Amino acid sequence: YHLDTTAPPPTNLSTLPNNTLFHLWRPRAHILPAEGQIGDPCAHYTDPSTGLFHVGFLHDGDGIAGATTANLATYTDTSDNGSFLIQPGGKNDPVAVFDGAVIPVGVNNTPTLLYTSVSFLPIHWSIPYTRGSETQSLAVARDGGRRFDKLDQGPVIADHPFAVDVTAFRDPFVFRSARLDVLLSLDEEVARNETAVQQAVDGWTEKNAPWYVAVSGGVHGVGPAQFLYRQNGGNASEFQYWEYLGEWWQEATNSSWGDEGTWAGRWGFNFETGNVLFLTEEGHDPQTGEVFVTLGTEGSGLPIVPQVSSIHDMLWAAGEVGVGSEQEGAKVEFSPSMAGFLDWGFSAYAAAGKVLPASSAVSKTSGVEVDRYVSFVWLTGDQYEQADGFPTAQQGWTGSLLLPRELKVQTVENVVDNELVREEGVSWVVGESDNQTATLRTLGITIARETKAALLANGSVTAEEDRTLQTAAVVPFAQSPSSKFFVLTAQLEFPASARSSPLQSGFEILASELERTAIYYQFSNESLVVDRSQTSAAAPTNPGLDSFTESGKLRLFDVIENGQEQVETLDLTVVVDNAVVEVYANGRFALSTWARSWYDNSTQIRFFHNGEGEVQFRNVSVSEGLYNAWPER
Repeated sequence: YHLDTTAPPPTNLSTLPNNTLFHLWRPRAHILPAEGQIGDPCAHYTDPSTGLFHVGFLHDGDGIAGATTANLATYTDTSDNGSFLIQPGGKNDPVAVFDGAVIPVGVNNTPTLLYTSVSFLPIHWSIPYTRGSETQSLAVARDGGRRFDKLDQGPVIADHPFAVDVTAFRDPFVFRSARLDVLLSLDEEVARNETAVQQAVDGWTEKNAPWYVAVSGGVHGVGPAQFLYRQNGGNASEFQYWEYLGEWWQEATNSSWGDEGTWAGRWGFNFETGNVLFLTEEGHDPQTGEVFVTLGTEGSGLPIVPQVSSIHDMLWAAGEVGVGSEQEGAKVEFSPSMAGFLDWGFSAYAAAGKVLPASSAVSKTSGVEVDRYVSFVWLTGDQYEQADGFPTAQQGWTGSLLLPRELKVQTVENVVDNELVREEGVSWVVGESDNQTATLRTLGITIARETKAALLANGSVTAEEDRTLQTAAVVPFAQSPSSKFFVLTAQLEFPASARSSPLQSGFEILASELERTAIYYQFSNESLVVDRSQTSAAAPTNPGLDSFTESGKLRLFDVIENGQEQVETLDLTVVVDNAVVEVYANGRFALSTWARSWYDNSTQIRFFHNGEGEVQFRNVSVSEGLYNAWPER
């Protein structure tokens, strides 16, 4: 048998020769290794010397591999044979190398990696923690960052907090903060009043501020948490000793944001890959930005099945930092005011981002004058290794990162101040209001501009005529793409009467007679849904190809656009990069998943409406082709 994707798939894909399915579902514009599997992205940094942006990710469970870009569009591997930067087998990491982050100017004034060095396995929140399993070690970049050499000494943080029964102690993330420096330098009482505090913040200078470190995990019998450290005594030149500032953020076991965990999953049993951001309405600022945190939480249904995390939520939260309460606890504490999802995809997790300086070679070329925060989300290829026999040897690779995303403070103006806005435990805060119309503030999520530009650069453009649907129907576009590489954009406008309706409106993509993937909005539970029940003709006999429904919550607010009140427009941008499908909505929503369609002919796109209520499609268009993200492979 020789692969022919115009003919029915074999009953069992797992019987095919290795690498047979290599190109079938592989993306062309996404970050992934030349072959093999990719894990958590990590260790990103803008090299001060060259201005180039370095990207990192775990690879084949045998270390951290890397790549570089000068425009945040195309990438180049640091080296061949896996492009590894650092691998296990040292004295601090005899068993494995986990996530880490980089300080651009560290030891010997060069990029310094602070990563989790592993000495014992297994490690899981649902079983006893082996003392010394995870420590934080140092490594220094060499040969242009094409390699990270471990410093010849033991870990700089050789143990978890004293006598604390941690569930996990890994994934160090480094950052600077004016608010934290101020809170820790001022008296405990002068740091009580925000007035005095804000004054010191104004004169704060980053150039010589100390580095903070957030380590993720939890505490057995108590709950997930983030452990905060900082260069000892706040000395920017101290890289050896890191004073522990306490559990700056913790939540009770498996508790969740809001009374019914509706908008931000659950805090779960353990916190992973914590990122600390300082956002503004334009980008990233450690002096004036609001505190935002992205993280993955590990969850489980009851009863618990030891060593299995059934749920992997990719969350985000915003809030404020204050000096600790009257206790012998953390010196500073993070208090969430709102929380949500960075990506609602089941397989989306372990986001690892970094500040991308306006001084970066990337930003100078594109002309960006402000500092940005770019986040890279992981899309596990095999349901976190819980897949029911996915044909891995046949594919020859596993997983991918999602498109680079710019994170900032997004505002939604002219929102009618009603129940929809006032709900408790939500993903937004009321910026201002007169009880009639308010401005909302939330986490903004968009494809990094350079990447979005590159995606449409040389693509053929085919627009569709505005259309309205009232009766149930599936209407094929006038001209569908003939490949599985395209960007679909569209705006859906709904009448107020649709909120209380069983309405479902959207599109069907990657479709033919034997396959289809449905993407639609639903008011019943205010969610964007990706129905993959009919996505792959090969899925029925290969359970390895997950087909369950994916979905995310997205509320469309009542707003005033032209003196008239209308239900907010649903602005979609679906990027299909072969099987990798990313659904973006209103600059504040993202849902990614795998759509492993089989036939070459399944490229049809159709308008979809279930006859419940009515929808108005406008500015619908398709850009086909995308682009090659790895020109030199």
